[PDB]
Amino acid sequence: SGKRPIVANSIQRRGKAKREGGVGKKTTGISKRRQYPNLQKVRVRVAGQEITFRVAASHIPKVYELVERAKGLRLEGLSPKEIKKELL
RNA sequence: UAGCGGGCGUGGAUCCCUGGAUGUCCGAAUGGGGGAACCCGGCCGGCGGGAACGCCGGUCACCGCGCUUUUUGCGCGGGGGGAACCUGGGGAACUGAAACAUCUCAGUACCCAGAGGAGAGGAAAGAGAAAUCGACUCCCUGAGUAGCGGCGAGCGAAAGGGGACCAGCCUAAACCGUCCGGCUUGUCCGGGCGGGGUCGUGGGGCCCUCGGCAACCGAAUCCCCAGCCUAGCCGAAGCUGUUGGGAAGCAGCGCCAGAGAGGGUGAAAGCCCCGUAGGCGAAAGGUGGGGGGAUAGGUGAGGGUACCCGAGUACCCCGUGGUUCGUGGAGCCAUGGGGGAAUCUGGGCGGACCACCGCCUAAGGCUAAGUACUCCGGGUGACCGAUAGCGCACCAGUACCGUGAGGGAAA
RNA sequence: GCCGACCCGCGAGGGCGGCUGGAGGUAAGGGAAGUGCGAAUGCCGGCAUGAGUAACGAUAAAGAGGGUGAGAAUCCCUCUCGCCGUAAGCCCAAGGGUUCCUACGCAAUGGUCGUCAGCGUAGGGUUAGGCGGGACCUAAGGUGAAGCCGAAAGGCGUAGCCGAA
RNA sequence: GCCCGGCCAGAAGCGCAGGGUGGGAGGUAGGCAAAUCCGCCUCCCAAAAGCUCUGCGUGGUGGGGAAGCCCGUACGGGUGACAACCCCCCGAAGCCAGGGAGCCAAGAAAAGCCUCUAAGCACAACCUGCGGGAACCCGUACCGCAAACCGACACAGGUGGGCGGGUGCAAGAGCACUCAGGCGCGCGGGAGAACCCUCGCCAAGGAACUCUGCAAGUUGGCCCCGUAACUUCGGGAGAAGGGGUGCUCCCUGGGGUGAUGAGCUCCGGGGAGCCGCAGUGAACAGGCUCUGGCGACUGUUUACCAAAAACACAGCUCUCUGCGAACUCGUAAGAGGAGGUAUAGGGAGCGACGCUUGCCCGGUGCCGGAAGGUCAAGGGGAGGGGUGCAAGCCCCGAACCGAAGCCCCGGUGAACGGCGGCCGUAACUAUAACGGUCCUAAGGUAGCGAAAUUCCUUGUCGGGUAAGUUCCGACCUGCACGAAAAGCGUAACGACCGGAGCGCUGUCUCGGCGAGGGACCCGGUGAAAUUGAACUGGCCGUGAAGAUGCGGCCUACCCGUGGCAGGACGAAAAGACCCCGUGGAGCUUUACUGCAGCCUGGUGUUGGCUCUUGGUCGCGCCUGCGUAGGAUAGGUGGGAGCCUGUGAACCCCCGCCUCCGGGUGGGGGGGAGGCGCCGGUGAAAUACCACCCUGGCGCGGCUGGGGGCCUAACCCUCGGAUGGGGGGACAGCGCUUGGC
RNA sequence: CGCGGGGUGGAGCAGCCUGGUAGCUCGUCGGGCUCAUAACCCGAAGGUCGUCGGUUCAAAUCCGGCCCCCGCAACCA
Ligand SMILES: [Mg+2]
Ligand SMILES: [Mg+2]
Ligand SMILES: [Mg+2]
Ligand SMILES: [Mg+2]
Ligand SMILES: [Mg+2]
Ligand SMILES: [Mg+2]
Ligand SMILES: [Mg+2]
Ligand SMILES: [Mg+2]
Ligand SMILES: [Mg+2]
Ligand SMILES: [Mg+2]
Ligand SMILES: [Mg+2]
Ligand SMILES: [Mg+2]
Ligand SMILES: [Mg+2]
Ligand SMILES: [Mg+2]
Ligand SMILES: [Mg+2]
Ligand SMILES: [Mg+2]
Ligand SMILES: [Mg+2]
Ligand SMILES: [Mg+2]
Ligand SMILES: [Mg+2]
Ligand SMILES: [Mg+2]
Ligand SMILES: [Mg+2]
Ligand SMILES: [Mg+2]
Ligand SMILES: [Mg+2]
Ligand SMILES: [Mg+2]
Ligand SMILES: [Mg+2]
Ligand SMILES: [Mg+2]
Ligand SMILES: [Mg+2]
Ligand SMILES: [Mg+2]
Ligand SMILES: [Mg+2]
Ligand SMILES: [Mg+2]
Ligand SMILES: [Mg+2]
Ligand SMILES: [Mg+2]
Ligand SMILES: [Mg+2]
Ligand SMILES: [Mg+2]
Ligand SMILES: [Mg+2]
Ligand SMILES: [Mg+2]
Ligand SMILES: [Mg+2]
Ligand SMILES: [Mg+2]
Ligand SMILES: [Mg+2]
Ligand SMILES: [Mg+2]
Ligand SMILES: [Mg+2]
Ligand SMILES: [Mg+2]
Ligand SMILES: [Mg+2]
Ligand SMILES: [Mg+2]
Ligand SMILES: [Mg+2]
Ligand SMILES: [Mg+2]
Ligand SMILES: [Mg+2]
Ligand SMILES: [Mg+2]
Ligand SMILES: [Mg+2]
Ligand SMILES: [Mg+2]
Ligand SMILES: [Mg+2]
Ligand SMILES: [Mg+2]
Ligand SMILES: [Mg+2]
Ligand SMILES: [Mg+2]
Ligand SMILES: [Mg+2]
Ligand SMILES: [Mg+2]
Ligand SMILES: [Mg+2]
Ligand SMILES: [Mg+2]
Ligand SMILES: [Mg+2]
Ligand SMILES: [Mg+2]
Ligand SMILES: [Mg+2]
Ligand SMILES: [Mg+2]
Ligand SMILES: [Mg+2]
Ligand SMILES: [Mg+2]
Ligand SMILES: [Mg+2]
Ligand SMILES: [Mg+2]
Ligand SMILES: [Mg+2]
Ligand SMILES: [Mg+2]
Ligand SMILES: [Mg+2]
Ligand SMILES: [Mg+2]
Ligand SMILES: [Mg+2]
Ligand SMILES: [Mg+2]
Ligand SMILES: [Mg+2]
Ligand SMILES: [Mg+2]
Ligand SMILES: [Mg+2]
Ligand SMILES: [Mg+2]
Ligand SMILES: [Mg+2]
Ligand SMILES: [Mg+2]
Ligand SMILES: [Mg+2]
Ligand SMILES: [Mg+2]
Ligand SMILES: [Mg+2]
Ligand SMILES: [Mg+2]
Ligand SMILES: [Mg+2]
Ligand SMILES: [Mg+2]
Ligand SMILES: [Mg+2]
Ligand SMILES: [Mg+2]
Ligand SMILES: [Mg+2]
Ligand SMILES: [Mg+2]
Ligand SMILES: [Mg+2]
Ligand SMILES: [Mg+2]
Ligand SMILES: [Mg+2]
Ligand SMILES: [Mg+2]
Ligand SMILES: [Mg+2]
Ligand SMILES: [Mg+2]
Ligand SMILES: [Mg+2]
Ligand SMILES: [Mg+2]
Ligand SMILES: [Mg+2]
Ligand SMILES: [Mg+2]
Ligand SMILES: [Mg+2]
Ligand SMILES: [Mg+2]
Ligand SMILES: [Mg+2]
Ligand SMILES: [Mg+2]
Ligand SMILES: [Mg+2]
Ligand SMILES: [Mg+2]
Ligand SMILES: [Mg+2]
Ligand SMILES: [Mg+2]
Ligand SMILES: [Mg+2]
Ligand SMILES: [Mg+2]
Ligand SMILES: [Mg+2]
Ligand SMILES: [Mg+2]
Ligand SMILES: [Mg+2]
Ligand SMILES: [Mg+2]
Ligand SMILES: [Mg+2]
Ligand SMILES: [Mg+2]
Ligand SMILES: [Mg+2]
Ligand SMILES: [Mg+2]
Ligand SMILES: [Mg+2]
Ligand SMILES: [Mg+2]
Ligand SMILES: [Mg+2]
Ligand SMILES: [Mg+2]
Ligand SMILES: [Mg+2]
Ligand SMILES: [Mg+2]
Ligand SMILES: [Mg+2]
Ligand SMILES: [Mg+2]
Ligand SMILES: [Mg+2]
Ligand SMILES: [Mg+2]
Ligand SMILES: [Mg+2]
Ligand SMILES: [Mg+2]
Ligand SMILES: [Mg+2]
Ligand SMILES: [Mg+2]
Ligand SMILES: [Mg+2]
Ligand SMILES: [Mg+2]
Ligand SMILES: [Mg+2]
Ligand SMILES: [Mg+2]
Ligand SMILES: [Mg+2]
Ligand SMILES: [Mg+2]
Ligand SMILES: [Mg+2]
Ligand SMILES: [Mg+2]
Ligand SMILES: [Mg+2]
Ligand SMILES: [Mg+2]
Ligand SMILES: [Mg+2]
Ligand SMILES: [Mg+2]
Ligand SMILES: [Mg+2]
Ligand SMILES: [Mg+2]
Ligand SMILES: [Mg+2]
Ligand SMILES: [Mg+2]
Ligand SMILES: [Mg+2]
Ligand SMILES: [Mg+2]
Ligand SMILES: [Mg+2]
Ligand SMILES: [Mg+2]
Ligand SMILES: [Mg+2]
Ligand SMILES: [Mg+2]
Ligand SMILES: [Mg+2]
Ligand SMILES: [Mg+2]
Ligand SMILES: [Mg+2]
Ligand SMILES: [Mg+2]
Ligand SMILES: [Mg+2]
Ligand SMILES: [Mg+2]
Ligand SMILES: [Mg+2]
Ligand SMILES: [Mg+2]
Ligand SMILES: [Mg+2]
Ligand SMILES: [Mg+2]
Ligand SMILES: [Mg+2]
Ligand SMILES: [Mg+2]
Ligand SMILES: [Mg+2]
Ligand SMILES: [Mg+2]
Ligand SMILES: [Mg+2]
Ligand SMILES: [Mg+2]
Ligand SMILES: [Mg+2]
Ligand SMILES: [Mg+2]
Ligand SMILES: [Mg+2]
Ligand SMILES: [Mg+2]
Ligand SMILES: [Mg+2]
Ligand SMILES: [Mg+2]
Ligand SMILES: [Mg+2]
Ligand SMILES: [Mg+2]
Ligand SMILES: [Mg+2]
Ligand SMILES: [Mg+2]
Ligand SMILES: [Mg+2]
Ligand SMILES: [Mg+2]
Ligand SMILES: [Mg+2]
Ligand SMILES: [Mg+2]
Ligand SMILES: [Mg+2]
Ligand SMILES: [Mg+2]
Ligand SMILES: [Mg+2]
Ligand SMILES: [Mg+2]
Ligand SMILES: [Mg+2]
Ligand SMILES: [Mg+2]
Ligand SMILES: [Mg+2]
Ligand SMILES: [Mg+2]
Ligand SMILES: [Mg+2]
Ligand SMILES: [Mg+2]
Ligand SMILES: [Mg+2]
Ligand SMILES: [Mg+2]
Ligand SMILES: [Mg+2]
Ligand SMILES: [Mg+2]
Ligand SMILES: [Mg+2]
Ligand SMILES: [Mg+2]
Ligand SMILES: [Mg+2]
Ligand SMILES: [Mg+2]
Ligand SMILES: [Mg+2]
Ligand SMILES: [Mg+2]
Ligand SMILES: [Mg+2]
Ligand SMILES: [Mg+2]
Ligand SMILES: [Mg+2]
Ligand SMILES: [Mg+2]
Ligand SMILES: [Mg+2]
Ligand SMILES: [Mg+2]
Ligand SMILES: [Mg+2]
Ligand SMILES: [Mg+2]
Ligand SMILES: [Mg+2]
Ligand SMILES: [Mg+2]
Ligand SMILES: [Mg+2]
Ligand SMILES: [Mg+2]
Ligand SMILES: [Mg+2]
Ligand SMILES: [Mg+2]
Ligand SMILES: [Mg+2]
Ligand SMILES: [Mg+2]
Ligand SMILES: [Mg+2]
Ligand SMILES: [Mg+2]
Ligand SMILES: [Mg+2]
Ligand SMILES: [Mg+2]
Ligand SMILES: [Mg+2]
Ligand SMILES: [Mg+2]
Ligand SMILES: [Mg+2]
Ligand SMILES: [Mg+2]
Ligand SMILES: [Mg+2]
Ligand SMILES: [Mg+2]
Ligand SMILES: [Mg+2]
Ligand SMILES: [Mg+2]
Ligand SMILES: [Mg+2]
Ligand SMILES: [Mg+2]
Ligand SMILES: [Mg+2]
Ligand SMILES: [Mg+2]
Ligand SMILES: [Mg+2]
Ligand SMILES: [Mg+2]
Ligand SMILES: [Mg+2]
Ligand SMILES: [Mg+2]
Ligand SMILES: [Mg+2]
Ligand SMILES: [Mg+2]
Ligand SMILES: [Mg+2]
Ligand SMILES: [Mg+2]
Ligand SMILES: [Mg+2]
Ligand SMILES: [Mg+2]
Ligand SMILES: [Mg+2]
Ligand SMILES: [Mg+2]
Ligand SMILES: [Mg+2]
Ligand SMILES: [Mg+2]
Ligand SMILES: [Mg+2]
Ligand SMILES: [Mg+2]
Ligand SMILES: [Mg+2]
Ligand SMILES: [Mg+2]
Ligand SMILES: [Mg+2]
Ligand SMILES: [Mg+2]
Ligand SMILES: [Mg+2]
Ligand SMILES: [Mg+2]
Ligand SMILES: [Mg+2]
Ligand SMILES: [Mg+2]
Ligand SMILES: [Mg+2]
Ligand SMILES: [Mg+2]
Ligand SMILES: [Mg+2]
Ligand SMILES: [Mg+2]
Ligand SMILES: [Mg+2]
Ligand SMILES: [Mg+2]
Ligand SMILES: [Mg+2]
Ligand SMILES: [Mg+2]
Ligand SMILES: [Mg+2]
Ligand SMILES: [Mg+2]
Ligand SMILES: [Mg+2]
Ligand SMILES: [Mg+2]
Ligand SMILES: [Mg+2]
Ligand SMILES: [Mg+2]
Ligand SMILES: [Mg+2]
Ligand SMILES: [Mg+2]
Ligand SMILES: [Mg+2]
Ligand SMILES: [Mg+2]
Ligand SMILES: [Mg+2]
Ligand SMILES: [Mg+2]
Ligand SMILES: [Mg+2]
Ligand SMILES: [Mg+2]
Ligand SMILES: [Mg+2]
Ligand SMILES: [Mg+2]
Ligand SMILES: [Mg+2]
């Protein structure tokens, strides 16, 4: 999948194989395929309870930056789901 | 739709239009189950002697959002369908290349998600050579041009010009006030609300000097009206003879015409009937900027300081998509992976790259009109006339065939 | 539309006359096309040939009297004969869906006939606290809060729920 | 005497027959303890009854109740009884039912039910009994082995469970006949031709038939006698070959029920007779033997032409896999493997069992190999280029460092596979144990052999027959056997294929007669493929080369009915063969190109500590052994003097390198020199100093490799975890690089 | 096409490093020992160390061009 602040989905874009020179010519052989986002689990505490974020490495910090603003946010009550949701 | 058998209507029925009422059961189907149209319940209330049974009324699915002191709840919303049109996510092959693999068919068929009477796009980090144009969309042209291409098959733009339409806006950030939480009291750390602000003649913030504004703009938001729509109404002018089963034909004389469209009437009718020309009409519902009113908004000039101007973004590299561009000298737009800034002496672009000269302000969002379609209503055809025309003129998506998806007549 | 021995044209056709038909037709001159059929094992429909031919669906088998009736080898009744009898009898389940019973009826259906029928028309008929099933239980399996996964559609799946010969 | 019938249900109670069950006391650390229940430990008692549950019988009482006759469409109503309603016997696979024994392949769940306690409650609630009351929804016709369901149809097909009587036969659900009940299959009537179907019989012969004894026939059940090779000792065996079987009377043995018996009933043994052609008098009802091949065997298969020698099989070997297993499906989550753990699981081959399974590792595969060679991105950056006045920006790019793979070095055959050619020789002839030579990775071993393999071929010899392209036995010039695509054998088994013999036969010589169902005639109903049109003959020619249709000649009144099948190049299917098309599809591989998959370097996720080592830049300090000349002078240059005060020529102890001669640098000290000399002289020359090369060491910056430790990401796991344990910066996953 | 390292006696090869060494092995000849044959031992003949130029006192050794061979990688309208 892709979920989280990352935004990033999984783009399907083809890889095309070539034999050649480039300074004599260059020919081909092509087909479809998909690239994935570097998703990664990210644990973090925030208030009570743990909480996790299947997110790309490219936005891992954004999570900790996101927890920073959460501390200043008056929040509580058992709700791991609602935590994450309220965490924007 | 006649028959048996009974009724109603000028105290104005049937009928037409508008609004309301009732609407078993299934179906997004929503109390639960389920082999759709069936079965079984919780809670509150009612009925039957009514505890046991049964019926009746109300209520109870799930998800999102905002509250709610949390709990339990309350409120707003969603769900499914739609002929084609629209956007997006995925996305073939036959075929063409007279084989075939790049390429083609094609981002087509189709699958999926979503939107609406439209959808999309849209206020330049644009175009590209004029120191020029000034959102977007659609038509003509430019143009089969530029160019792409096993430079094969074949594909194929844009600027500009002629037209349709015409509209422009809101934010984020600095900065000020407030509330809540935090510490190590600071124009402080975070969060919510309001004020402030919104741009390329670069703008804004904060300071100093002048109106300390009446004014002038003004809606895409409201409200009133015209108008139109969903029933209707008025509407000119001909008689005699004659043949005929039947006059509208034939013969004589006559009239109307803003009406001599058409249909019907036993045959061929301007004047027989319904109409036609031209006029009139709504208690009720829908529509309504075309006109009018109102509000929401919105606006000046210098000087100073260097506070702010959208980040894993720009930018570079790797792998790709889009474009006329098939790796090509390959920019530009987009982005899966890696490295990774600055805030206007800042950044992007004008086809590698560098200098010069110019253009434009990315990383937030909204916007009517011109455009597409035809389930539905009307009008018209050098359109068919029952083997035609929709598959169906008719009791047809039926009969019948198939486990099913599905096929599908005749009349 | 049917007919002609007639007229005109080289011909494709045109015209005339007679009969049928019963409500439309469209000169000269021009315009536009779904415009001419004998063959496509063409398409649809009708009708022929084979032909009064093959066949009438198990070689378990018939006969007679009486009755009904427009009509009887075929319907009813009686007697005689034959056939099945781990069935060719009897009772459940599934599937079928009024074929059940009563009366009336023979156009069609019945491979002949038909007065008969599983056929036509009308009327009636299916009664449960104890049978079966549900207001009980679970199986495979299905579904599926929670959870996990997937471009979308969706896949996996705990509790629960559904599911019986 | 014949014929008809001589029962059904039933609460309590009673009785017969079974099912289930230990009782009491104490202790308790388990049943995610809450328990007085369960479990576990201990003691005592009876060890059986008691208790509980079911079946069967009985049981107040209720129900039913035949033949025959009269009336009768149907259908029953009476008669018809006041009906009788009892005894014995056989006896289930069903009941008592969770009965019993043995066996291995080890045989659902949940609720009801009972018990225990929690919350809670105890004015409740729960249990037993009694009274009064309450008890909804759906199905319910009819068909249902078939005319009502599935097959387009009143279709000779298909469709799961139960009852399914009597008699006879070894027994039975078999076969024959028959109850109850049901039916005579929805066209008939005649005829008694050919021909076809189904059936019976046949003189003499008896496989001569034929590809083949195809088919048919022979035999059949039960009892007794009797029975070979071979064998894995189970078999072969129903071997083979024979005898008996009916009825009658007499004598007689055993079991069951009852009572030890009468009767009933089951199983027999002995003797004497009787009749027929024939006694399991009809119907179920093996013909037999020898000998090869193949496959061990039961089993499986091409629904609709193949049932086999094919598949499978128990078993043998190879190989993968240490568990989050390998492998399989899935994009993933996951699932299978397996709730299994190397005596397990996956893949492959061979295919009971017996005796065996030889040589070749050169190529191919797979396995091992810290060297080396080649190699991608990436690192590096000598050097080069574009542009600008410039600081810069941009680009190209060598050396060197980079993984799998490939090369290379080995191993490996129950891994793919392979397992020779020529010439000569033994006082007959023939042959060749022996030899020569060429090539190979190695040259086919055992055993088998004109074979399910043998082309020549009907090889040759023997056997069998009168006669044998087949069959068996044997030779071996094996076109073209051969050892787990196993080799050679093997008892038993086979709707397997080959050869023979006995018995018996219409297979035949060789046909005949008879029966029924059709064909034929009459009445009723009434198709089909096919069809250019037809007024459709023979011969000999002719013609696209095979004429009813052309020519010549011959022949032939018109129309049919039953038959035959030579022609109409008959009907059917736009040839399945062949070719063609720059057709199609399935399959193969060291065809091409790709994709999945897997391997792999870099990098993100990715962190802490420490040791070691390399590249490179910089700074410091060092090593450098040819003449003469005075040196045994790393390269070069200035340079007369100058340097030793940053204190001279120069004396003892330590570190390091080594060409063993010495260089050089650390701890205390001496005292003013060192070298130079055009002389001398070498390519160029000696003070000191400076830069520089060859390699080394120390310090620092950028940067790469390797080892160990750690934990906190990440993965696994643990009766909740904010956590403990395990792995661990690996793995997994994103992007990218090469390879298979 | 670029990159990498080779040529030395009759044959194979060290020495190249970093300058003062041409060696080894078999082969050929003589001799020693021997049934024979090798083994062993002694001695010996034989190389501008590819070519032409270059630095050097002195190289095959360091340098430049080139001849030829071997190998590496790439391309092939
Ligand atoms: Mg993903
Ligand atoms: Mg991203
Ligand atoms: Mg994309
Ligand atoms: Mg690629
Ligand atoms: Mg290619
Ligand atoms: Mg993490
Ligand atoms: Mg964690
Ligand atoms: Mg990061
Ligand atoms: Mg990053
Ligand atoms: Mg970030
Ligand atoms: Mg809470
Ligand atoms: Mg909330
Ligand atoms: Mg009416
Ligand atoms: Mg009145
Ligand atoms: Mg009225
Ligand atoms: Mg109502
Ligand atoms: Mg609701
Ligand atoms: Mg239902
Ligand atoms: Mg009452
Ligand atoms: Mg009540
Ligand atoms: Mg109700
Ligand atoms: Mg949701
Ligand atoms: Mg609010
Ligand atoms: Mg609350
Ligand atoms: Mg709370
Ligand atoms: Mg609402
Ligand atoms: Mg519609
Ligand atoms: Mg084309
Ligand atoms: Mg073509
Ligand atoms: Mg082709
Ligand atoms: Mg395209
Ligand atoms: Mg598109
Ligand atoms: Mg959606
Ligand atoms: Mg919508
Ligand atoms: Mg709208
Ligand atoms: Mg658009
Ligand atoms: Mg210019
Ligand atoms: Mg312009
Ligand atoms: Mg502008
Ligand atoms: Mg546009
Ligand atoms: Mg348009
Ligand atoms: Mg236009
Ligand atoms: Mg060209
Ligand atoms: Mg071409
Ligand atoms: Mg327009
Ligand atoms: Mg217009
Ligand atoms: Mg607080
Ligand atoms: Mg803050
Ligand atoms: Mg406006
Ligand atoms: Mg109206
Ligand atoms: Mg008027
Ligand atoms: Mg008058
Ligand atoms: Mg008139
Ligand atoms: Mg007239
Ligand atoms: Mg007229
Ligand atoms: Mg007219
Ligand atoms: Mg008219
Ligand atoms: Mg008007
Ligand atoms: Mg009106
Ligand atoms: Mg009103
Ligand atoms: Mg309306
Ligand atoms: Mg309207
Ligand atoms: Mg107005
Ligand atoms: Mg105002
Ligand atoms: Mg930032
Ligand atoms: Mg920022
Ligand atoms: Mg971003
Ligand atoms: Mg790359
Ligand atoms: Mg190209
Ligand atoms: Mg392209
Ligand atoms: Mg090009
Ligand atoms: Mg550029
Ligand atoms: Mg990116
Ligand atoms: Mg900057
Ligand atoms: Mg850009
Ligand atoms: Mg530009
Ligand atoms: Mg470039
Ligand atoms: Mg621009
Ligand atoms: Mg933003
Ligand atoms: Mg019609
Ligand atoms: Mg239609
Ligand atoms: Mg049609
Ligand atoms: Mg219609
Ligand atoms: Mg209807
Ligand atoms: Mg209709
Ligand atoms: Mg049709
Ligand atoms: Mg005439
Ligand atoms: Mg005439
Ligand atoms: Mg003419
Ligand atoms: Mg006309
Ligand atoms: Mg014309
Ligand atoms: Mg046409
Ligand atoms: Mg034709
Ligand atoms: Mg028709
Ligand atoms: Mg018709
Ligand atoms: Mg006809
Ligand atoms: Mg006929
Ligand atoms: Mg006849
Ligand atoms: Mg018939
Ligand atoms: Mg028939
Ligand atoms: Mg009579
Ligand atoms: Mg009559
Ligand atoms: Mg009959
Ligand atoms: Mg049976
Ligand atoms: Mg039925
Ligand atoms: Mg039915
Ligand atoms: Mg009839
Ligand atoms: Mg009839
Ligand atoms: Mg009929
Ligand atoms: Mg029939
Ligand atoms: Mg009759
Ligand atoms: Mg009658
Ligand atoms: Mg009735
Ligand atoms: Mg049942
Ligand atoms: Mg109830
Ligand atoms: Mg996608
Ligand atoms: Mg799961
Ligand atoms: Mg799960
Ligand atoms: Mg009797
Ligand atoms: Mg214990
Ligand atoms: Mg417990
Ligand atoms: Mg305890
Ligand atoms: Mg107790
Ligand atoms: Mg005791
Ligand atoms: Mg007792
Ligand atoms: Mg007792
Ligand atoms: Mg009981
Ligand atoms: Mg009786
Ligand atoms: Mg009587
Ligand atoms: Mg009578
Ligand atoms: Mg009676
Ligand atoms: Mg009596
Ligand atoms: Mg007695
Ligand atoms: Mg038994
Ligand atoms: Mg039992
Ligand atoms: Mg038991
Ligand atoms: Mg068990
Ligand atoms: Mg108990
Ligand atoms: Mg209490
Ligand atoms: Mg009841
Ligand atoms: Mg109920
Ligand atoms: Mg129901
Ligand atoms: Mg019933
Ligand atoms: Mg049957
Ligand atoms: Mg059957
Ligand atoms: Mg039936
Ligand atoms: Mg039926
Ligand atoms: Mg029948
Ligand atoms: Mg059949
Ligand atoms: Mg069936
Ligand atoms: Mg069944
Ligand atoms: Mg009986
Ligand atoms: Mg028997
Ligand atoms: Mg028997
Ligand atoms: Mg017996
Ligand atoms: Mg018997
Ligand atoms: Mg039968
Ligand atoms: Mg007759
Ligand atoms: Mg006869
Ligand atoms: Mg006869
Ligand atoms: Mg027979
Ligand atoms: Mg006989
Ligand atoms: Mg004989
Ligand atoms: Mg023969
Ligand atoms: Mg045969
Ligand atoms: Mg034969
Ligand atoms: Mg025989
Ligand atoms: Mg014997
Ligand atoms: Mg013997
Ligand atoms: Mg034994
Ligand atoms: Mg035997
Ligand atoms: Mg004997
Ligand atoms: Mg007898
Ligand atoms: Mg005895
Ligand atoms: Mg017997
Ligand atoms: Mg017999
Ligand atoms: Mg037998
Ligand atoms: Mg037999
Ligand atoms: Mg015999
Ligand atoms: Mg014998
Ligand atoms: Mg054989
Ligand atoms: Mg065997
Ligand atoms: Mg076997
Ligand atoms: Mg067996
Ligand atoms: Mg068997
Ligand atoms: Mg088949
Ligand atoms: Mg056959
Ligand atoms: Mg068989
Ligand atoms: Mg076989
Ligand atoms: Mg098979
Ligand atoms: Mg074995
Ligand atoms: Mg393996
Ligand atoms: Mg593991
Ligand atoms: Mg584990
Ligand atoms: Mg398991
Ligand atoms: Mg196992
Ligand atoms: Mg051997
Ligand atoms: Mg050997
Ligand atoms: Mg090998
Ligand atoms: Mg080897
Ligand atoms: Mg292999
Ligand atoms: Mg190496
Ligand atoms: Mg350089
Ligand atoms: Mg240069
Ligand atoms: Mg730059
Ligand atoms: Mg590496
Ligand atoms: Mg190689
Ligand atoms: Mg093997
Ligand atoms: Mg080989
Ligand atoms: Mg053999
Ligand atoms: Mg032989
Ligand atoms: Mg032979
Ligand atoms: Mg064989
Ligand atoms: Mg054979
Ligand atoms: Mg052979
Ligand atoms: Mg030959
Ligand atoms: Mg041959
Ligand atoms: Mg032969
Ligand atoms: Mg032969
Ligand atoms: Mg012979
Ligand atoms: Mg002989
Ligand atoms: Mg031999
Ligand atoms: Mg020979
Ligand atoms: Mg052979
Ligand atoms: Mg052999
Ligand atoms: Mg045996
Ligand atoms: Mg067999
Ligand atoms: Mg004999
Ligand atoms: Mg004869
Ligand atoms: Mg006979
Ligand atoms: Mg006859
Ligand atoms: Mg002749
Ligand atoms: Mg001719
Ligand atoms: Mg001929
Ligand atoms: Mg002629
Ligand atoms: Mg003739
Ligand atoms: Mg005749
Ligand atoms: Mg013939
Ligand atoms: Mg052939
Ligand atoms: Mg052809
Ligand atoms: Mg052709
Ligand atoms: Mg070709
Ligand atoms: Mg061609
Ligand atoms: Mg083709
Ligand atoms: Mg290959
Ligand atoms: Mg290969
Ligand atoms: Mg592919
Ligand atoms: Mg180092
Ligand atoms: Mg010298
Ligand atoms: Mg010297
Ligand atoms: Mg000298
Ligand atoms: Mg010396
Ligand atoms: Mg020295
Ligand atoms: Mg020196
Ligand atoms: Mg001294
Ligand atoms: Mg010391
Ligand atoms: Mg010394
Ligand atoms: Mg010293
Ligand atoms: Mg000292
Ligand atoms: Mg002293
Ligand atoms: Mg001293
Ligand atoms: Mg000199
Ligand atoms: Mg000096
Ligand atoms: Mg100096
Ligand atoms: Mg130098
Ligand atoms: Mg350092
Ligand atoms: Mg655990
Ligand atoms: Mg925590
Ligand atoms: Mg992951
Ligand atoms: Mg391989
Ligand atoms: Mg390989
Ligand atoms: Mg090149
Ligand atoms: Mg070249
Ligand atoms: Mg070259
Ligand atoms: Mg190299
Ligand atoms: Mg020599
Ligand atoms: Mg020798
Ligand atoms: Mg020389
Ligand atoms: Mg020399
Ligand atoms: Mg020379
Ligand atoms: Mg190389
Ligand atoms: Mg090249
Ligand atoms: Mg080449």
